[PDB]
Amino acid sequence: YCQKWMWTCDSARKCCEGLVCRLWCKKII
Repeated sequence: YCQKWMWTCDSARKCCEGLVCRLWCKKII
């Protein structure tokens, strides 16, 4: 499964919905 909340995230990895792939899967609007 994609990167969950508070997970890692490269320059453009594959995170889950509701998350931002800015270094780390930031769970915020």
